[PDB]
Amino acid sequence: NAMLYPVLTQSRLLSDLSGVWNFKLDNGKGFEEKWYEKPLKDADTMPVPASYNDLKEGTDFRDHYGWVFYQRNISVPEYVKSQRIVLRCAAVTHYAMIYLNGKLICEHKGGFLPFEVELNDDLQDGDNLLTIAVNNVIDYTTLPVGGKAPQNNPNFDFFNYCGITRPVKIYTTPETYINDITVTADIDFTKEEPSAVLNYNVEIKYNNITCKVELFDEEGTKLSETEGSEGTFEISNVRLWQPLNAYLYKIKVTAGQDVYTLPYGVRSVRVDGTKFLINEKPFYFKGYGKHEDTFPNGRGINLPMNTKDISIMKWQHANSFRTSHYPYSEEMMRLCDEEGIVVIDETTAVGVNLQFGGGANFGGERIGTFDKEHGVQTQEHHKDVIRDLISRDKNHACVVMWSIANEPDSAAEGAYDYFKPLYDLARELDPQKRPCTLVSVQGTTADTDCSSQLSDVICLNRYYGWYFGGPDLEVSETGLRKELSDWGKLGKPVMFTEYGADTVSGLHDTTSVMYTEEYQVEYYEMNNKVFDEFDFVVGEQAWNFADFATSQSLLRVQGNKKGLFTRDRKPKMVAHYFRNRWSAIPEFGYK
Amino acid sequence: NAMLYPVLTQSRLLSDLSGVWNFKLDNGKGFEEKWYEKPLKDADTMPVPASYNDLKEGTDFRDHYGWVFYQRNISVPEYVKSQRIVLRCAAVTHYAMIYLNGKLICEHKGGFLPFEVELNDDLQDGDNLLTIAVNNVIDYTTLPVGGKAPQNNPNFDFFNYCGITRPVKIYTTPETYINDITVTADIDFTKEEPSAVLNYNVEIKYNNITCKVELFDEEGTKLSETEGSEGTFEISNVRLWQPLNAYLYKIKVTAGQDVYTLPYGVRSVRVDGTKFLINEKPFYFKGYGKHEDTFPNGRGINLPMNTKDISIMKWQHANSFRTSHYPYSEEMMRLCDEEGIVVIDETTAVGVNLQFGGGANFGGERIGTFDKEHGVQTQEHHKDVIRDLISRDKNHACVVMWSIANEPDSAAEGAYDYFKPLYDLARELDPQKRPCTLVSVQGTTADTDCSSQLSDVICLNRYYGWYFGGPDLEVSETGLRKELSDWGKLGKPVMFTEYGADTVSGLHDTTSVMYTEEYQVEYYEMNNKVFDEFDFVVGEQAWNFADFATSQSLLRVQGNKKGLFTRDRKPKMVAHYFRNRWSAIPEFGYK
Ligand SMILES: Cc1cc(Nc2ncc(Cl)c(N)n2)c(OC(C)C)cc1C1CCN([C@@H]2O[C@H](C(=O)O)[C@@H](O)[C@H](O)[C@H]2O)CC1
Ligand SMILES: Cc1cc(Nc2ncc(Cl)c(N)n2)c(OC(C)C)cc1C1CCN([C@@H]2O[C@H](C(=O)O)[C@@H](O)[C@H](O)[C@H]2O)CC1
Repeated sequence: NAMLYPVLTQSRLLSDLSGVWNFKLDNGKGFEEKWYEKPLKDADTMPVPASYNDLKEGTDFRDHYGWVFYQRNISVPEYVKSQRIVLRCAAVTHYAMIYLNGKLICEHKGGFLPFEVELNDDLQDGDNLLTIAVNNVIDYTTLPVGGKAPQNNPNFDFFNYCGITRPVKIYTTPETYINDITVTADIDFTKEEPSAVLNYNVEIKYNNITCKVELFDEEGTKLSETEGSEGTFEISNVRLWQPLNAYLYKIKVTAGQDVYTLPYGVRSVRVDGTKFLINEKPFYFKGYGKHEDTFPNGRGINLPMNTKDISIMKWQHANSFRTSHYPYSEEMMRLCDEEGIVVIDETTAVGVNLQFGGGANFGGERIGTFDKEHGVQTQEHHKDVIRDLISRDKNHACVVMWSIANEPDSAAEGAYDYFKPLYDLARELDPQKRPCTLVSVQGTTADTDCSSQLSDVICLNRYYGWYFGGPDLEVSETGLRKELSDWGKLGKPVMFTEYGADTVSGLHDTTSVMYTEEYQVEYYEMNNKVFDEFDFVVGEQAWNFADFATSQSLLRVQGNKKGLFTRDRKPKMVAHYFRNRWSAIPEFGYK
Repeated sequence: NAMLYPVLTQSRLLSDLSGVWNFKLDNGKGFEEKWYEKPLKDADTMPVPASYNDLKEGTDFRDHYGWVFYQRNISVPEYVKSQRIVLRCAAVTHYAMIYLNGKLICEHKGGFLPFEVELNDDLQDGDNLLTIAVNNVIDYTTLPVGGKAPQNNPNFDFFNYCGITRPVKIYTTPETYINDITVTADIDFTKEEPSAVLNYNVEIKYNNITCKVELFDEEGTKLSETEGSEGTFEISNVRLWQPLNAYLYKIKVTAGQDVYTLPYGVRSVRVDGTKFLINEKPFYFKGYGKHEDTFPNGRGINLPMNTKDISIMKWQHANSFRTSHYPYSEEMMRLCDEEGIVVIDETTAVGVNLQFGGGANFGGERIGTFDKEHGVQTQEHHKDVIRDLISRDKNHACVVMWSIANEPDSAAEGAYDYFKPLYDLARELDPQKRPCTLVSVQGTTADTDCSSQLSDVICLNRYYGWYFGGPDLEVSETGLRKELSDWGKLGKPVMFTEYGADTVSGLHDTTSVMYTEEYQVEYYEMNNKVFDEFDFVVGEQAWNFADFATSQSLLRVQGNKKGLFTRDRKPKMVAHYFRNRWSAIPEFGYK
């Protein structure tokens, strides 16, 4: 349930298992021949962390269907068995099965969230045979959703990168440990010098022991102390965490023979009318929808590209993005804390719409998305994911909002009844009672979108001037203004979380045509002109930040080319257009 | 002196320090204000491992001159202070100064080789302030060499990527530990089923204790045992490590309360006449000169790209490369062991030639390279580097040769006397008495090159058809045949370690011109035609494997575009040409 980011501490170690592991593709007979017990014969090499799909040649590898086997030797000195020994998987994509010496010791469904397992019982003095098996199959029971029509069929527009996506490490704790930590903030904005009070709450598991919780500022000075599993601080004249201007207090929580620190930023999130308020000021989202996508790591974690992406944002004068379409690495989340970037944390819930791909049929009847017997089997797991996500990222001052799903069939029979339990579960599990949304596919209207009722903020993905209307930007404008005007009638805040136009870097014309850099700039001029007409529009997020990989098809020119930047982060012409527009537009008070 | 690759073992831990550190650029007043004692004020973020030059925007960052400061908190639990606690720096570029709490505890000159420091004495229960400062200045006393004409002036054709290039980890050992391990092999090739005997030799530092050394095969079976600091095995019907067909025995060396394993491949390297023999067969080098260069890591380690590079080689039917122009990561070296790739391990000794850049002058007299007062001050350090390199990579069955320097002024007054001490030091420190070379700049002839005497193999970097003769490939051919014919008269083996032609991916013509993909293919046709005429040519290595970054100048179209592949590893047309040529050409017996 609870998952704190493993770091180095006086009481806990951190042994990164990253490196070149042994690796074999399953042929079917894999589990039969109990490969997890023996070391893999005729093996292959494969770095961890990383998606495996692009690190070898040939379609047989990129396009593989099913299971892969990672192996490796691990060994701990007996002098460390005094502590409890846990194996944390930052993320395995999609389904993981972890053996040790040949004995299944764990299982996890869910390809983008961490999960751990205790090792004490199964550790065997000497070198041990660690085998993690990974499965890439997606169907109507996975999140993201795999379609219908031996090969996967992603019901989503990005490539099915699989393998050990994020790092596999080992850490330890004294057998009575800190397990969760929760921290909230009530900020008093009436004062001339605003001050605030932090509510904490530590959870443990000989659980009776002293509970020290000290508070430092970013320089390192100590400022307060308190005792108890729950407690309080009264930071006066507090330094508010702000977008593009972060401040991180530190929180050293001593308890028994265990210490853990947690950066924390003080800020307030509140909707009010047509105004998305951060620290009781009216925000405007400037930014993009992103992917964890790079060459050749695939979806694998890339701490260098994370910092380079953030550099480019601060260069472009952006302030937000959205973890389309799955939670990002803990490391990227921590970085947004230090760097001051507003994030829209979003679940793996993409592809629950079921009209894509010309749809699937049953008895000559086209299935509806939320059909009880033939449609998405994903609410059980969709709920697990809301739980794991918020348990992980609850404390991140950068997360100002939750995205329950991306482009679900939210205007359909069965939709409201699928999402209500999920929103409720989100607004009840988030200690900071943060706004909740979902990203509405093209086609929905204010009248028909089950998001008009459940959502604190309306998030549209619209393509007026690309799929709908292009190349006639004038007509497309009238379309966008008409629909946008309608959404105004809800009185809620509206933002675009996705708009864009495929552009192959290099293609130009003085009089533009689709796919050229000139057309891409003109498309954003038209859209943005209309955005600026309506004071309830509180955010623009382009799709996408950068070119990224997709399953092949006629519509996809060697991937999705809707990026403002090429896949190696080099600016298309539109990147300068946006950088100039965002420069003349503030974080606060644009309305 | 001795540096074994830190791994996970029953007796030793491995705590990778990689992550986002604190980071500030020096302004001059850095050391004055003793920033290493306090935590950095107004800091910045920076992933480690990685060059910092490309991870922020603006020339002030990319082009910075001088010092940078990395900071970070480290903390060990007192229950681990029983063992000795060492901080290993895989590589800092160029000069590192390591503080702890404010007390200089280490220093290293040398930007591409590992170096460690014991922490027990300076560790202070609690969180500690680890500050590594890094310096990028190059001049006549550094390897590589920095030129003359506040900015660096690389006397080499690649970008001055600096910062913490390879990972910083922490490992431990029992206070009497294994420190080095050496292993050689005499192979008996007379038998029908060749067998061999391995000579080992362990070094330690209560040094009196038992010495167990067990031998396993790759599957994991144990095959032998022996006791003693020195000893022997008699692997019968042995499995010879071969190029593109690796086999790795494992060697578990128990000694006191310490275990360490070391993969090892059995093979023989021997020159004989005009024939470079691996396992007493006549090899032909197929491959390229490489860089540790990727976006945006710079020179920083990239285990995903390492595996992807090796995939591409096996796709192209290559078998070798050369660590131009500095030693690569230990991880890449280990990988070549498992993958079966022949490496030419090479020192940081590039830019000792001093005729580049129009040269530097003194009293109206142009300085010669090896002038005793005004020229290269680098033999002291050049010798350290030969030592560190061979102490690190001595056991790697993939290293079949040593490159002392790249394009030194080897036909000049003073040259022979500079290199003789260095070769000798190389042929005496390498337990396997492996061939030694240096890469000869254009201009040298057999008669004039001090490499004709010192070197077991002649390695030419020639550009007939690019800088010299291009665009007239016919004339250039006559030039190449004439010079090449000459080198034949030494009776030694000759190989080209560098040839190539800048090619901007995308530029084409039916009737080619320079910089097009068609010209690049034609240039290699001409060169290779002449190579194939001479049976003493035993290797072709293209320059370069992939496009890489350089200091700016008119001659460098957004970097060095001589790659067979673009900087993101995508094939230029020549890559298919080579893949087809190398397919019809074996590892052995091409002559
Ligand atoms: C092109 C299309 C059309 C329709 N409608 C429709 N199609 C064909 C015909 Cl003949 C017809 N009459 N109508 C449509 O809705 C129907 C099918 C339910 C959906 C969408 C795409 C699905 C994915 N998106 C979002 O934008 C990104 C991108 O496309 O680049 C994705 O990468 C990203 O995940 C995603 O967030 C945009 C629309
Ligand atoms: C172009 C040149 C010319 C001369 N000679 C000369 N220049 C101008 C004039 Cl007017 C003149 N009459 N003669 C020369 O030798 C003299 C200067 C000592 C050296 C070289 C380059 C130095 C670097 N190399 C190697 O190839 C790679 C690459 O160039 O791409 C590098 O990246 C790589 O490090 C390196 O291994 C090739 C030659």
